[PDB]
Amino acid sequence: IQTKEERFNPFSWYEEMRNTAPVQWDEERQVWDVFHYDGVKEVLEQKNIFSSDRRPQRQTALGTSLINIDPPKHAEMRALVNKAFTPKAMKAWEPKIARITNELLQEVEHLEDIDIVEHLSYPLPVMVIADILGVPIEDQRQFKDWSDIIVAGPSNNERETLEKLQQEKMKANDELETYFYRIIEEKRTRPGDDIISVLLQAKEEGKQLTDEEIVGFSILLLIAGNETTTNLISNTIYCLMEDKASFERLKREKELLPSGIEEVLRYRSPVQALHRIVKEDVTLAGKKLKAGEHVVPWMGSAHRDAEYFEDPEVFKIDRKPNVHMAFGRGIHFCLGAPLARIEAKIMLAELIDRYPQMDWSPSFELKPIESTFVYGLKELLIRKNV
Ligand code: HEM
Ligand SMILES: C[C@]12C[C@H](O)[C@H]3[C@@H](CCC4=CC(=O)CC[C@@]43C)[C@@H]1CC[C@@H]2C(=O)CO
Repeated sequence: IQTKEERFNPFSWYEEMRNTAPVQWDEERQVWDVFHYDGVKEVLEQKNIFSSDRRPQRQTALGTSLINIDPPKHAEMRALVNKAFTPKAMKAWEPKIARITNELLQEVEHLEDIDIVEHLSYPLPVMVIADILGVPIEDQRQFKDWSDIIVAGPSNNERETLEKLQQEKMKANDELETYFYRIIEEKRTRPGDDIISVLLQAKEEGKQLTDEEIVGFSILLLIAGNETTTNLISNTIYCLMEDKASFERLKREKELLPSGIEEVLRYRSPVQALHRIVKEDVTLAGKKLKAGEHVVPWMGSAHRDAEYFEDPEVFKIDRKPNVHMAFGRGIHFCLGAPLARIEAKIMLAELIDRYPQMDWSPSFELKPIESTFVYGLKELLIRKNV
């Protein structure tokens, strides 16, 4: 067993491992775990040693996307989309984000008790991402189900359990792919002000990319639009409700909201760990990793490392410095980080401004997402207390 509460609070385990053997082979899971900050940093910076190429027996469109390719192909692909996602590119989206936020809040103005997740932190980012891709938000419910399947972790360690899930992932990949091949066809005919059109335009003009590659990137963004920022927002609310002294201070000092969001990214990171494959034999903190072995750098553990974060187990909305790796580190550093920060800020500032006396509803229950790829809650019932 591990109860819900232990699953959502892995930090005692991380600490134990950090202070004994921060690099260690786990026989059961067949991976090298990496728990200390310097190890996580080294694994993620050393792109030519710790590969992001995840080989399966048929590769997917997702397997050709940015997150799963090594240099020199990675730099070429990322080059085609970088300009579209800079901080300054994304400041253009602020007034859109603020309107979606207000529209969502208006829709539940009549409820005294609301689910932060279902009504606010989940819809806002998929509505943004559907506008960015140029796909219809009327398909939101398919998007969510496909995306939850893809990031889903198994309920047990049994094999008829894992193999059923693998199957359900392959089926979701297929349907996602065929969805986006249709979209592509539609856009070749009727382009729009979206990034699928923009990549088709770059393709017609002779940039080196396949239609499968456009599908793969579109899927990556879709899943990102369903499965990351939602948890940053919800987890922030969770942290502020857990520690009311932080919440009371934030309300007095609004300018601390960005710093507080960075301290959620550290303290309750939406992504706890990543995966790499050893390309060639390497020693990492005195351990000898072999070609072809898998490695799991735990950013969630690194973020609690005392050598880099004074009083690590303490949530400090004003924490400085805060050099966390919640978006990764190195060439695969999250493309969406500017968007995620601005979505989170705008939504959280408005929530806090409207409901300063908010607290857990009598119906609240801790329900962690069953996933190793994402870290968050499935629901978060709050009472407004107006
Ligand atoms: C708080 C929200 C988010 C968190 C915590 C997060 C986390 C991450 C992390 C840790 C990586 C590194 C992957 C690796 O090294 O293997 C990553 C990559 C990536 N993320 Fe995010 N993400 C978030 C939101 C977003 C959003 C909204 C987008 C949508 C544009 C996005 C798009 C991407 C892409 C396209 C990559 C691959 C970049 C590359 O390989 O060059 N992320 N993200
Ligand atoms: C889950 C995967 C890794 C990781 O989880 C991805 C996810 C797609 C959505 C996404 C957007 C981000 O900004 C952070 C990581 C992440 C949330 C990917 C879908 C297939 C991939 C794998 O399954 C590799 O095994």
